[PDB]
Formats: sequence, structure tokens, C-alpha cells
Amino acid sequence: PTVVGRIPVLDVRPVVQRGRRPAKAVTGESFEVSATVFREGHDAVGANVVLRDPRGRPGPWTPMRELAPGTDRWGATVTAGETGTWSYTVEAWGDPVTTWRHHARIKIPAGLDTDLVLEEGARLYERAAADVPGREDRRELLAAVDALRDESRPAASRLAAALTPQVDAVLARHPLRDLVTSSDPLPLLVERERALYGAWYEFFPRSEGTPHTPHGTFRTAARRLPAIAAMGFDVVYLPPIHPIGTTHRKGRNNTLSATGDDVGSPWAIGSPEGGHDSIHPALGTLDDFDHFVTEAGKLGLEIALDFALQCSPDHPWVHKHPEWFHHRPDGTIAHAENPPKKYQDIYPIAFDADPDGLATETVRILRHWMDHGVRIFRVDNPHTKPVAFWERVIADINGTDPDVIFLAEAFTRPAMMATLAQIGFQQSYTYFTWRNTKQELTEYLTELSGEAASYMRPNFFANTPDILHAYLQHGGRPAFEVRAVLAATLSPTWGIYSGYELCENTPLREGSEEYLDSEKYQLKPRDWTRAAREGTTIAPLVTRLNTIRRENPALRQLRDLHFHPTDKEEVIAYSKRQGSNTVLVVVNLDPRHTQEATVSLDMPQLGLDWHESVPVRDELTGETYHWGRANYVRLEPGRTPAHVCTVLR
Amino acid sequence: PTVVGRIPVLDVRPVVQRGRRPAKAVTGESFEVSATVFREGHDAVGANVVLRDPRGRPGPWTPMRELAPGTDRWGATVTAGETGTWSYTVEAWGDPVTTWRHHARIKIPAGLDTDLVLEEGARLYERAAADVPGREDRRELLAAVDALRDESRPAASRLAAALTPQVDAVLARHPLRDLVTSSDPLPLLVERERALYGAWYEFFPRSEGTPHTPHGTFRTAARRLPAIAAMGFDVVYLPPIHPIGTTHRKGRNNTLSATGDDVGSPWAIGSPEGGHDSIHPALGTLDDFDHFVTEAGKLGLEIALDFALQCSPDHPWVHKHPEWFHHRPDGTIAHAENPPKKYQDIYPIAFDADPDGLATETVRILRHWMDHGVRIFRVDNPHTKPVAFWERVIADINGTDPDVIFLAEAFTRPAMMATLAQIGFQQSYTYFTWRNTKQELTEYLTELSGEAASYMRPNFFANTPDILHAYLQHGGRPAFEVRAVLAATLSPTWGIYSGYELCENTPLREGSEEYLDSEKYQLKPRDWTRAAREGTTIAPLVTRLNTIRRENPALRQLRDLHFHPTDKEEVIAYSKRQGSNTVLVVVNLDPRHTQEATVSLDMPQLGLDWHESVPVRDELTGETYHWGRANYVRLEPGRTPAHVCTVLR
Ligand SMILES: OCC1=C[C@H](NC2CCCCC2)[C@H](O)[C@@H](O)[C@@H]1O[C@H]1O[C@H](CO)[C@@H](O)[C@H](O)[C@H]1O
Ligand SMILES: OCC1=C[C@H](NC2CCCCC2)[C@H](O)[C@@H](O)[C@@H]1O[C@H]1O[C@H](CO)[C@@H](O)[C@H](O)[C@H]1O
Repeated sequence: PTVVGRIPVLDVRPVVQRGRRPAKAVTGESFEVSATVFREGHDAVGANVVLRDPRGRPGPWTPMRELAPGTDRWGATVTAGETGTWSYTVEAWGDPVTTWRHHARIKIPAGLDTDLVLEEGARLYERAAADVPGREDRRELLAAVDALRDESRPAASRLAAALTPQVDAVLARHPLRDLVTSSDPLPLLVERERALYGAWYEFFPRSEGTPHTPHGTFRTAARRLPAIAAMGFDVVYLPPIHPIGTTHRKGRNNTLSATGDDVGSPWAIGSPEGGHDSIHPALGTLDDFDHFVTEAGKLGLEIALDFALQCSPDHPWVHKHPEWFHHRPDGTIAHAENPPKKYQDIYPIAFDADPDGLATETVRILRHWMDHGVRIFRVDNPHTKPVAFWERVIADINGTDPDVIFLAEAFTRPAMMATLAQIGFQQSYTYFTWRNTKQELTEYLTELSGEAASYMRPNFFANTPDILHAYLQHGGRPAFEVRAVLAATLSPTWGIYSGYELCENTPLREGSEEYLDSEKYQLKPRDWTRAAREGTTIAPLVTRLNTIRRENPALRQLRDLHFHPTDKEEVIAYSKRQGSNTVLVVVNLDPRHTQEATVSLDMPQLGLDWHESVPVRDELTGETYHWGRANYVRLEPGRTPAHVCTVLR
Repeated sequence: PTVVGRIPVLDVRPVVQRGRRPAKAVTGESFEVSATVFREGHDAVGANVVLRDPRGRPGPWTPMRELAPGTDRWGATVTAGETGTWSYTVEAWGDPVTTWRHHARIKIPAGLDTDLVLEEGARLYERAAADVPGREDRRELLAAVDALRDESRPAASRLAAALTPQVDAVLARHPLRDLVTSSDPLPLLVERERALYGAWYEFFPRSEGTPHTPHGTFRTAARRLPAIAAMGFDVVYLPPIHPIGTTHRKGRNNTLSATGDDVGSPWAIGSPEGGHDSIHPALGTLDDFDHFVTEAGKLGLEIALDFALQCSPDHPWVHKHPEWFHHRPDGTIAHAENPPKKYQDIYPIAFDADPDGLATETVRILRHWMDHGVRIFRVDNPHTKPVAFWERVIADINGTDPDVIFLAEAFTRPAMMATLAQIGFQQSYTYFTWRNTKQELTEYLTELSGEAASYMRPNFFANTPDILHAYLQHGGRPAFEVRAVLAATLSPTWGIYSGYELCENTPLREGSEEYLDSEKYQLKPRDWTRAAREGTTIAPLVTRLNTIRRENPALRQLRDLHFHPTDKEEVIAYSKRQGSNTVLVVVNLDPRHTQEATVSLDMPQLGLDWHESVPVRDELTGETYHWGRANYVRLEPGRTPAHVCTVLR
């Protein structure tokens, strides 16, 4: 009972944890299944991929190719349909027609065994014909058999008849496969399209108030949705919406002690008004939330709620479930840290005393918001909770509600970010904000779209309430334009935190990535109407970007991405492809200086011969350009951060 | 039911084919088990490796360490004992005592929480004490517990009582390990030391004959073993010893037609005189072979036989089992090709008609030679036979006879060479002869001793009857010296084909790696006594080298090897280590010109601080040197090919 089969087929990829977790995909996504495939001896091998939908039904005949000469690594692109748990195997086989055609091309002109090789071809094409099921397809192959056997023509002319394209036609359709060896099935989990594709917008409802009631409510915040929908966003992510604690409530600018009307951080969940299942009374009631969810739905927006498995000291849990916390010998509970950060206003959950209780409550809490229309959750700081916990929770929820998307806010070491993705988290935050040079971007994106894409889906938020990167601080408005072009086109999921559009870039101090007067500790009213009137918002750019994404399926996927070399360190270029769609992007990473460069396009990667012209259209400007293997660009920051181009038919 | 445990343990290496084949080791070999290990939060993890012998008995406590900061990858070295099938797991755990000690060294001198931090520690040393089952070991920790709680003692003095190395002992002896998580078991296959370590010598018995009987016999050939054993070799590899066919026998110098007395290629196995189970009658009988095998053993030599699963057209199988061959439509059998080489004198075995019959006969044949003292098989050209065939045959033979070593002569693409190693082959031939620059050699060895060492064991033959590399052709005798030093110290198994020591370097043509007047097609008599008197043999160095290998256990293992930088491209340097033994080698790869260089030793890789003296002894010359972080060397070809140095304490 051997491990290797008749024709070796080994290390079928994508693979997640040696096959005990599923590789990931979404409806309509293309990705490449691969395998090492070879045989003993010198004869030709073939391989093909077999996708099985959740019912056992196999997909189209999908043959593979050697991906680089002499490597014995084979690949083919396959595509997922209906959501569910799929499986895939690679089949390898002896390819006798390629083997024979290769030998007949040398032996027949050399006059070697011409009578034997031609009868070899007759007998074999007859065998190829026994499985071809069309009357015409059969009779075509069987005529070549007779032409191979016709002794009254020269051998060179008898062989020629087995290589006409009409024979390759019937043979590409129904190949003759010897010694068919299968790999063991590997699991694939296909999820709804939002799991991979979508633009996210984060805002605080409480900041969208009125002059006479400055603390916003769901009813006042619902009026902010049309602006957000108009920018072309699909998901609206809310910070925690529940009662905020008062004990150790932080004041403005992350000061330890609040004052009389300081609002405190929404992540300080819990007070005697309720916990994670309740609405913060200054926002309104549970019906105000439904109104919000409904108004959001009407505009085409999906609500994502923040799940922060933590408490403020006034959460009812603190006394209702003391065992969900770790108490020091004097009974105090150390405030949470994500060092060097200090979170004095909140308690971390301890998990080893009553793990069943936390699991049951977490899914109850989540099923509560699920009942009110929340189908997406931004999971706050998951890496400070056990990995097997999220694995169990995501399984429970998805077993009944497979459409529920979880997003992991895990800024941490590479191991944990990877593991959290592989145990269930549909999407992941990334290092995107700390990748700002051409080389950082190229490296990270080469990895995220490389092997990582079989378990991670990246969500490129260009800012968060916790991350005002120095690139944006020092670059001003042209910085905000470049990072949006970058995020919206390098990832099929990107996002911004409200105020990005207004280029809010004042840090708490220098060397800090915190916002001065951070929205986390204060209402942050914003004059959206003034900013729009005065053109001091890049909301026009954000909108056209999400428009380009919605008209171009190359931008709705992640794995098909290639960087093109340019002769300036500040100018990056790359293209993505989906079928006939080819988007091509050139960004100037200099926020401060005009750059000109030669972008030397890797023409075959766009599907073109080395010398062809390319009709492209700069979808930001609408202008059309004719490009070739080398193209002169000039990008003036402020005027034009980048060309975002589709190729034209 | 989750995939990930409480404290994650992930991607445990070494692994072969996702765990479906065993990792390899030999009795007494050391190698590193590694794992990705981490936890949620900021407290410390510990991990240890649990190796199990074939009765299940667990090995010593083997704790692991993070291999680089922030990588969450941990490792520990394990050592194999008795032959058999072992297994190994990694356990990870919360390390609460390490976390507390960290907090206690910071908080206690600052005077922060001293009474709480000291009580946290007492309660926890109390917990380590519930697991120590000895009244004294308990009271040891409990005295630290009582001193940690002694409020009549200075805080710095209570803390000291929990950090005495007298307490560090009883804790490294009985660690407090929380939430212990295990990986699933991985299999380890431990083989006798000769599978990894040993020197091979290949020669043709028929070449060692009398002037009246030029075709040698086992009885005359047995007389050549004293020279071989005295040269320090362990294994004697004989080409096929069976009847040679006459149909299409090749003549001298690989000519297609023989003459009246041309001896033919020994690989043309088979005639009505017998096949693979019979002895070529010009060699003597099966009793002469017994005499030869017995006489070889008395000298400390093991016999390795060539197994070539193929036939001359006169083999009895050609008519007894036509189904073991591939027939053209007229019933003839195409002669074997390994293009562009043509082997007109032999037919390849075909495997798809009677695979059980071929298997049964193959293990029948091998058990015959096993019965006559042959416990090693050099499998000729295995990559022209199905991979699963070798898997099932090697499993079968080793199932009854686990000591039988198979060596695979597969010069081919890396996929096949890897798989044959992973399916059973104890040793592999390598690319060694085609790696002659400093960069080629370093790249190859970094690969062979890196991850490849978990499944392949290299046999560094510096020449074969089929490979006289141009390096040896053009370099002459100093080239032959360099490659022997290189082979004998880079791999724990190396070998030479007889005539190497006489520096036979005359090729078939320019551009060939074939031997002129190949022993494969003609008796090749050699005046061994004359060559030694005339000093035209490098047998002294071969003998010196094999002695150095036998006194220096660093040269009897593969995985611990480190390259040291030198400022001349032609001078390579490296060291290997096994326990206290450190061998350090500096070779001049220039065969024609004296090279001088500064060898800049990577002192930590030798186990020294950058300022230490290193007393070495050049095992080739007996000279003694005092070396340091940087060393000037001068190597003259002919006089000194290399320093091979042992360190002195
Ligand atoms: O939930 C805790 C936390 C961390 C998350 N992720 C960070 C961590 C590391 C890298 C940057 C992102 C969340 O997104 C972030 O909103 C949150 O912090 C905010 O809420 C806390 C509770 O009231 C305050 O104590 C704190 O001062 C304030 O900043
Ligand atoms: O057995 C097959 C073969 C090849 C092996 N592998 C080579 C391949 C090329 C690269 C270097 C190694 C082995 O060395 C070698 O035992 C063998 O050759 C010999 O066997 C044939 C049968 O009699 C003769 O026709 C031929 O003339 C003679 O030379």
C-alpha cells in the first residue's frame, strides 16, 4: 500500500496546515491549483485539476501546464461558484499521443522504423477514438488512423495526417489518458463575494450630532449614510455601540481622568445600562438601530459591528461572571495592555476558568446582532484572546449562518495574523499602513497575493483611529490621494476612517501615529458641507476609485497581480487581470515632488507581444494614451497622483 | 472539536510529505525538531520535544528555545538511539514562572506592588510544589514560598529566595507548565550508522586477474581487498556480477559491435547461463562469491552489489516473461535509451503488465544476495522504473530486513531525486561532480545539509565509470586531491571508482565526461604495486583522509556544517562539529595556481568569542597552528591542496 501512486502527484497546493483546514475562495474567484507531477522514464505526462462542488459534481476539464521548464511543477486556474465546502484533486497521467508525436517527428524523417512507428500511431489514435463521444469527433480521429495506415503514400505524408489541427481539435477535447493517478481531495471553502471584495467606511455615530444635541444618535447618524453610499462604499463599520463605562473613563486626548462631559472610549464596553447586547442610551434604542440598519440597507450599505471581547469595570459581567476575569491576590483586575499602550478603562477577559460560558455568551451576543441585520463583524484585537476560541466561535456561527463575515484586527507578529486567518477569520487587517516605499509595497503585496491568499483576505484600511502614519502626516493631501489609489487598487477590500477624506493628519505628538484630539475620547463634529463646497475633500477621488473598482473585475480580485519595473524609485507600476479586463496602475509615491520615469511594461504579462501598442484609458482623467513596452510618465503631486488605466478592446 | 490547541503548536518540522512518510535519522545522529509556538497575550510560552523510541518509551526532557526574536519558531536538538520506527511530538505550555520572575525583577526594585508581586510568586511556587512528589523537593520550593511571604524580611531578600540557583534546579527539574498542548505524533525512521556514514570503493572484479587468465575471478579479485581495506574504506561496490548477454554486446570504447573476445558491459545482465540470481562464469561460482564476501568481511569491508532491473536480449526473462517488456507491433523490444545516450545492448523492463510478478521476483532476487551476505544494494538507474515500485520493494525488503541499505543512482531532475529518497532509498547519489566552484559547492551543501537531510543521505562519489568531470580532466592530480578532500569532509559518505587514486583523467573526447577505454567495455588491468613505488597514486591521501574521518566524529555526520568567508573566490572554508569535536577545513579549488587568502572565521559558529585563540592541528601535515578570528593561509597545488584541521581544547 504505497504513498506515491502510479504517476507521482505530490504537494498539491493551495494547502492550509497540511490539509486539516480549508483553503479559501469566494464565488467567482479564480486561483491556481498546482502540483509536482512527473514519471519514471522519458515519456510525456499530463495533469488536470478536478474541482468538486459541495454535492460531488465535477467542474470542466481543466488541464495543467508545466509552469517553468525543468521544474515538474504544474498549474491550472480553476474557479469557484456557489458558496459552500468544495474539494479539489489533481489527476496526473501518461500522455501517449504527445510522447508518440514527439518520437514520430524525429524517427519518420530519419527513416527509422517508419513502418513500426506509423502502426504505433494507428493503433493509438484508434484508442483515442474509442472514448471520443461525437460521431464527427470519432470519424475525424479514425480517418487519421487510416491515413497513418495507407501504404500507398510516403511515410512523411502518412505521419502528416495524424498532426492536422482537426486532429488536435478532437484531441484537446477528449485526450487519451494513461495510468490516471489522483491526489487525495483537498478542502476548499467558498464564501460570499463580500468576503474578498468591498470598500469599507468607518465612522462614529456619536459625532454626527446637531448643534442642540451634539452627541449624535442613530437617527442623526442615519443621515450620514447617503454621503457614504455616494462615495461608493459597500460596508459601514461602527465602533462599539453599547453603553460606555464611567470608572476610569478616559478623557480627551487619552488622559487618565475624564471630566463632566468627556464621552470616554466606546471600547470601554459596559455599564449598568447594559453590556454588549444593549445600545448606548445617548445613541437611542434598539429600534433606532434598526432604523439605521434599514436606512443603510436601502442605500446598499452593509453594517459591520465592532466586537470587543472585553469590559469596562462597570460591565454587568464584572459581578455576574467574576470567573471571566483574572483577579490578583488583592482582588483587583489588571487593566488591559497592548504594550506599550495602556488601556486603564477596560478589563481583559480570562478564558481558562469558564471557557464554555464565554463561548455560549459570545455566540448569543453575536446572534443577537445577527437577528438585527448585522452580517459582518470587525473583531477588535483578536490576538489577545485564544486562537482556539475564535476557531470555535467562527465555527459555531458559520455552521448556522455561513454568510457572516469576521474581520481580524490583528496588528501583531506574522505567526498570529496567519493562524487567525487559517482558523476562520474571513478577512485580516494588514501591515499596509507601514508599507509606503516601492519596495515595501512590492514585497508585502507579492506575499499577500502569493501563497497567503489561500487563507487570508486583506482589508487595506489606509488609516484607523489608531494609525495616522508619518507618510500622511508629512505628505499632506497628496499623501492621502496616493494611499487611496494604492489601497483601492492593490486590494479588493480597502477602507478609510472618517476624516481621511478631509486629510486630517495632525498627530498627538511627533513620532506618534495617534491623532491629535482623537475621536476616541471626544465627539468630532465635521462640517461635511463646507469641505465639499470648498473642494477641501478628496471624496471626489474616493468616489471615482470605487467606481473604477465596480466597473473593472480585475480590481475585484487579489491573486492576479504583477509589478512592472520603472526606472524611478518613487514610481511603482503594476497590473491586475480578470478575463478580458486589464487594469494597469502607475503611482508616484513622492507626495512632495513631481516625478518622471520610464515604465518598462512586461508586455507578455498583459497578454501582448513585446512590440504592440496598448490603447489605455486613464479612468481618473478619462484621457486615452497609446503605450508600448516603454512609456514616459510625469506625475505632478496635487494634480495627478497616478494613472489608473484600463486597456481598451 | 478544534484544530488549534490551547497554546498553539504549528508546522512541526522535520516533516516528509505532510507526514505520510517518515523523517530519517541514524543511530546516534543529532538533529533539530522545530515548531511554531506562541500564545495570545504577552505572557511567556515554553516548549519541549518528546521523542519516543519504538516501544513508546519517552526520551529525556528536551526544552526548546525561540530560534530568533519575534519569529515564534522554536527548536531543540534530539538524538536517535536504537534502530527502529520512532515518533516525536512538540508540547507547548504557558510558562507562568518565567513571566512572574520577569515582572518581579522590574516591579520589586521600583517598589511597585511589592506585596502583591511577592504573594503572586508564593502562590505560584506553591503550585509548582503540588507536582513535585518528593518531600525535600517540595520543602525546597516551600521554603522559597515561606521566604517570599516573610514580611519580616526585606523585599529584595524575599525575592532572592525564589531566584536561588538551588531553586532554579528543582524547577528546571520540575517546571510549572500551564495549559500543556501537544502536536500530533510525527514518525521517525532510525537506521544503522552505515546508512549515513561510510567510505565506498567501486571496482571491477574481472579487471583483477592473472596474466594467463586476464578475466579476473572472485578468488583473484579477493586479493585486491587488502589494498582496499587498508585504504580505509568500509564498503566495496561491485558492478553487476551475473552473466553478460552476447546479442548486441558492445565492444571496446562503447562501440556498437563487439569482437570475438570483447567482455561487454556488465550491465547487459542475462544469458542462457543465468540472470540476476547467477554468477558470471568467468567470475567463478556462487562459492567463490561466498569466499569473496567472507574474505571481504575479515578485512572490515561490506559488499554492495549493483542491482540493475533490466535485461540483455539473451536474458531468460525475454521469453519467460515477455510481459515485463515493451513490444513494438512486430514483437521486437526497443533497446533502452537515456537520451542522447543509447544502450543498444539492453532492453528496459516494462511494469504495467505484471507489477506483482516483477515485485515478487525482485524481492526474491534481493533476498538471494541477502542470503549470501549482501546487505547493501546500489540500485542502478532507479528513475527509469516507477517510483511506487521502489517504494513497495524497499518497504518489503526492509520489512523483514531493516538493516539493508539501498543507494539510488538517480542523476536527474530534483523532483525525482527527492521522491526516491522520501519513498525509502537510504542513500542517494548527488550532483557533487557538477559542483566545482566555491559558490556551487556552498549552495549545494547548504541544500543537502539543510532541509534535504530529513529525507536524503548523500553519497559523494567523486568519479564513477560514467562521470570523469572536466575539472579532473584539466586539473590533473591536484584536481584529484582537491575533490577527495572535498568529498571526504563535506559528506559522511563518500566514494571513489577504482582508478581515481591513479588520477586517470583521459576522456573519450573533448567535451565528454566519458572515460577513454572505459572499464565498462574492456578489462582494465592496473599495476597497483608499480604505481605505489612510482608515487603516481594518491592512495596515501585517501588513506590519511579516511583515518581523519574515523577519529573525528564531526566528519561522521551531515547536518552540522558551516561555511566561513574568505577573500579569494578559489579558497573555500567550512567547519563541522559533533560534540566537542570540531573539524575546520580550508581548500584551494584552484588546481593550477597557488592561492593565499584571509579566512575570516565566524567565531560563534565554532563556539568561541571573537577574541579567542583557536589551537588547530592540520591533520594532513601534522603541523600545529594558533588561529583566530582572521587567518592568512597559503595553499600550493601539489604540495598542499588544503588544511584539514582539528581543534584542540
Ligand atoms: O480595544 C483596545 C484597543 C486596541 C485596538 N487595536 C490597536 C492595537 C495595536 C495597533 C493599533 C490598533 C482598537 O482598534 C483600538 O480602537 C483600542 O484602543 C482604544 O480603546 C481603548 C478602550 O477604551 C482605550 O484604552 C485606548 O486608549 C484607545 O486607543
Ligand atoms: O545501466 C544504464 C547506465 C547509466 C547509469 N547512469 C549514468 C547516466 C548518464 C549520466 C552519468 C550516469 C550508470 O552509470 C551505468 O551503470 C549505465 O551505463 C552502462 O550500461 C549500458 C548497458 O550495458 C551500456 O549500453 C553503456 O554503454 C554502459 O556505459
